[PDB]
Amino acid sequence: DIIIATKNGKVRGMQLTVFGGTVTAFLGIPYAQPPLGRLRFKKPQSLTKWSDIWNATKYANSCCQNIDQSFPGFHGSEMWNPNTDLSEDCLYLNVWIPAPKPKNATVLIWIYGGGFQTGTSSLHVYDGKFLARVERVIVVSMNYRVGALGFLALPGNPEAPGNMGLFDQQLALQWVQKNIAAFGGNPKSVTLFGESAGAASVSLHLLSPGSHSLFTRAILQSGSFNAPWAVTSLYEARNRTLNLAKLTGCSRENETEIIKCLRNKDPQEILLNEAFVVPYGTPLSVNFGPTVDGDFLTDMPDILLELGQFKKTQILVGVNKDEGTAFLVYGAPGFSKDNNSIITRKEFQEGLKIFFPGVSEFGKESILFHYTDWVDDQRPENYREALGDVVGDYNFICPALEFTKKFSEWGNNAFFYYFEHRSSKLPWPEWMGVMHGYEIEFVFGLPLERRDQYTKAEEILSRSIVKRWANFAKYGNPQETQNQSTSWPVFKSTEQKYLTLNTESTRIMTKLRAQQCRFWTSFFPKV
Ligand SMILES: *[C@@H]1O[C@H](CO[C@@H]2O[C@@H](C)[C@@H](O)[C@@H](O)[C@@H]2O)[C@@H](O[C@@H]2O[C@H](CO)[C@@H](O)[C@H](O)[C@H]2NC(C)=O)[C@H](O)[C@H]1NC(C)=O
Ligand SMILES: *[C@@H]1O[C@H](CO[C@@H]2O[C@@H](C)[C@@H](O)[C@@H](O)[C@@H]2O)[C@@H](O[C@@H]2O[C@H](CO)[C@@H](O)[C@H](O)[C@H]2NC(C)=O)[C@H](O)[C@H]1NC(C)=O
Ligand SMILES: COc1cccc(CN(CCCc2ccccc2F)C2CCC2)c1OCc1ccccc1
Ligand SMILES: *[C@@H]1O[C@H](CO[C@@H]2O[C@@H](C)[C@@H](O)[C@@H](O)[C@@H]2O)[C@@H](O)[C@H](O)[C@H]1NC(C)=O
Ligand SMILES: *[C@@H]1O[C@H](CO[C@@H]2O[C@@H](C)[C@@H](O)[C@@H](O)[C@@H]2O)[C@@H](O)[C@H](O)[C@H]1NC(C)=O
Ligand SMILES: CC(=O)N[C@H]1[C@H]([C@H](O)[C@H](O)CO)O[C@@](O)(C(=O)O)C[C@@H]1O
Ligand SMILES: *[C@@H]1O[C@H](CO)[C@@H](O)[C@H](O)[C@H]1NC(C)=O
Ligand SMILES: *[C@@H]1O[C@H](CO)[C@@H](O)[C@H](O)[C@H]1NC(C)=O
Repeated sequence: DIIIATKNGKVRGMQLTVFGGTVTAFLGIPYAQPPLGRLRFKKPQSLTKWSDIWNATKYANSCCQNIDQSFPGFHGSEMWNPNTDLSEDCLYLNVWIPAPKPKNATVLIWIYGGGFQTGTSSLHVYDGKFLARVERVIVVSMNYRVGALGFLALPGNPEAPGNMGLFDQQLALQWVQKNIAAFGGNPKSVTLFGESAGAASVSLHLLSPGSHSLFTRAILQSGSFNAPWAVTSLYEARNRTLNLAKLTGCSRENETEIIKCLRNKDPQEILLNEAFVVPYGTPLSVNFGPTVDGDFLTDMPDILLELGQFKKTQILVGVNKDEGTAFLVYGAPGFSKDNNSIITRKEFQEGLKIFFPGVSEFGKESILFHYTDWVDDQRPENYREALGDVVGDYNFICPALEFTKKFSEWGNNAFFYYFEHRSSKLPWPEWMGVMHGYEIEFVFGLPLERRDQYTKAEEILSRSIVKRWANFAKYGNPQETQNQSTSWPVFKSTEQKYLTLNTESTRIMTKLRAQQCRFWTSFFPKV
């Protein structure tokens, strides 16, 4: 039996048999007052001490959220749906500590993505037992509130100040600071890592002064705050807060009387109306996301980044080869996971209207023009691949490259990767390629389990990625120093060197998607 005394009381874990060893898992430790009742929409409140032994032996409730419903019974979509009951009582975290209990272990804190509307730490691909077993790090992940319940914004109003889900994360990082030494972990050596909105959350913790002393280093997988979906304007946030209020009959003049009204609505009512607070949505709609609240985020983050206002430390950033393809079957015409999705010029143009709804005819033409200079006009995948690249380059790749360029210009080591391996078990079809979110299982070492239908080649890539991630967390340097590996050069804004991750040859290349990103990062913001 392993009992750990934390600052709020004792917690009991379990023993896990991993790779002929043992990992101690503490699943579902609370880290805040359940944000229920008058606490809904408010910042997370301090948890009151308990005197019992808190049994932390199962994942806790996931936070209320809308479920991906487009492919019932399809593991490709349903692996991302919550695998514990939804509840507003969901401010819990998990700890995986090596066995034997470490002395001063570097800590890895995972922050899941999910477009700031969905996600949960209990997902199978976020299982930290492998990292704990194989690299003797401690892995922490936390649930944080999502959708309006986590990011409804009434700027200045403590009743709905905005960024609650980010403050959830922050309280969790605080919990690691105050308590992770008791589990054998080193609070002076904490690496946040996160994917998609998780990565955008990580990048915002780099900007938020209240976070600067709660972690050491940062890893950003397929996401950053400067991505177009990542920050809700203080303008849009009001229109959306109001539209939600109208949709639920909660419109008041006294803005607080609106919040108190929205507090008597049942979670399902708020979830049903979240989709309609925007008039024109897209598969990447983040209806309720981070805002410039003046608290967690003191100014608009493009300005903070541009003017060097962030935690000076090492960052590891990267993206996948086909980030965009996943979103094409959530709305784009002529697309389907169940055929090869050969689309016409006309289907591609209509696809731009789906993904850039409030964008001028000229802007849509400008996207078409830049992405339809075919190396072969008679290639029938041209338009299908072009739309995938359009969504991936605008929504993930080019913002992440720009974030890395800007961050590195203040003299910190940056490392950029380009993950181009299609999981051999990937349930989506091949035309979808190296999809958004499918590096995560390699980062977490799932292919290390040989009974899991991965190739030996995939086991080797995971083992190397895991080492590279762990050396980054422990030492700020994402090298594999023993098995004659390709050295991962720092990302400088001049040469812009990045490392390709794949089962074949790991190579050093320069200036990812250069032509494409100039369009998105310089031209397109003007339209
Ligand atoms: C700001 O919000 C208004 C209102 O949104 C409408 O009402 C909500 C409850 C919800 O059901 C939305 O889907 C509605 O659209 C937006 O005004 C609407 O705009 C659309 C087309 O742009 C139009 O068809 C509706 O009739 C309009 N409704 C009203 C009441 O004006 C407005 O577009 C939003 N602003 C921005 C910049 O998106
Ligand atoms: C690829 O499939 C899409 C999706 O349509 C559905 O999935 C197919 C596998 C099949 O079961 C269809 O019967 C389904 O409707 C096809 O898109 C549809 O195409 C028809 C005719 O062109 C059109 O009337 C519908 O509006 C389209 N629906 C959507 C959502 O796009 C597409 O034609 C298929 N393409 C190829 C190359 O196979
Ligand atoms: C930038 O991010 C997102 C922003 C907004 C909304 C979503 C979720 N989107 C479905 C996800 C499609 C998808 C992507 C990658 C892998 C598998 C997938 F099915 C909405 C449209 C209807 C539901 C965003 O994606 C969040 C996410 C991150 C990782 C893994 C899955 C989803
Ligand atoms: C907490 O757990 C205590 C210990 O029992 C443990 O849990 C069960 C499910 C088995 O896994 C067993 O082998 C473990 O030793 C319980 O005795 C206690 O009642 C529990 N307390 C609460 C509040 O749930
Ligand atoms: C644990 O180690 C502390 C020093 O931490 C070191 O510096 C940071 C930047 C990390 O990268 C980490 O890997 C290093 O070990 C000591 O100050 C502390 O006293 C030590 N305590 C115990 C109990 O080992
Ligand atoms: C959402 C929620 O509150 N779930 C609770 C579950 C289920 O309600 C029951 O298994 C019946 O479904 O029961 C517990 O007692 C348990 O089994 O540990 C506590 C847990 O929090
Ligand atoms: C709104 O109502 C609350 C109810 O307690 C009150 O405290 C607050 O002062 C009111 N503000 C305005 C501007 O009416
Ligand atoms: C390096 O090679 C050894 C065998 O010589 C293997 O056991 C180990 O897992 C490899 N490590 C990495 C990080 O690939």
